[PDB]
Amino acid sequence: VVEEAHNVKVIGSGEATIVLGHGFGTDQSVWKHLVPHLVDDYRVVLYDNMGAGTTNPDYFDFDRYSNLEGYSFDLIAILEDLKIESCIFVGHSVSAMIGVLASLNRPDLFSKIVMISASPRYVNDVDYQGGFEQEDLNQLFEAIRSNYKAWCLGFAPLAVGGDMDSIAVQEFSRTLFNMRPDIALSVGQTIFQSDMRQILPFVTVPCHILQSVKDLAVPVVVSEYLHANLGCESVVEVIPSDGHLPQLSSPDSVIPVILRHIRNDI
Repeated sequence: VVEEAHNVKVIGSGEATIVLGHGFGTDQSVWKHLVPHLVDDYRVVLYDNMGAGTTNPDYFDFDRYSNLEGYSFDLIAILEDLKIESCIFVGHSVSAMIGVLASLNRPDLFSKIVMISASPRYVNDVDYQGGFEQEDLNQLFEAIRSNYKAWCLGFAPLAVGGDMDSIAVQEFSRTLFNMRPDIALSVGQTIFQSDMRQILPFVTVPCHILQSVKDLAVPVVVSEYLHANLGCESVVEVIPSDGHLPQLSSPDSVIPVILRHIRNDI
């Protein structure tokens, strides 16, 4: 039931397990360039977030997913269903915070978290640069509500970065448009208005903080904030790449960095 609902894939065998969680607007396909490099050394677990366009909209519980905790409960549920005692969790964008939240409730289930395009807060305040002013998010939400198709086409090149006519830009606008308009809007508001800064000192699981040097949703200062405030042992690596989904758009420069962080401990 959980396997089906979240399009769970298990590739490989053995104790050494790796779980990949995707960000907003995409699905497990964001991991296509990474997965080939993991299958020989790990049992690889892929799953889709409830609300992804690949999931049944009838299962999207608005109250359950009003806080990022709903997604954390789902992750723990997938780990328990698969009888996973321990894993390396790689979290892209929102999944990095979902992984961190899951590690608070279940530190036993994670030996390390590798974050990609992570942020605990997108909204700026006079002493915190998250990358977005509330007035701009208000305009972003109204554009999602006004015409979802036109928003997807406009937003995908900006979020992916690089050339506007690339395969990755085309892939992302398709996965964004796969979302049901009302779920996409509700999830967008939930993530963009989230605040995970207060939970950072309480993390015990080692964190590897990776991001593109140019990321529409993640200023470089966010990786330093996470590194300074996470209570766990952490390491930062700012990649010379452009884009929020760099594992998909710039694999040649991003995949080697991710592998180093998965393969080597702090």
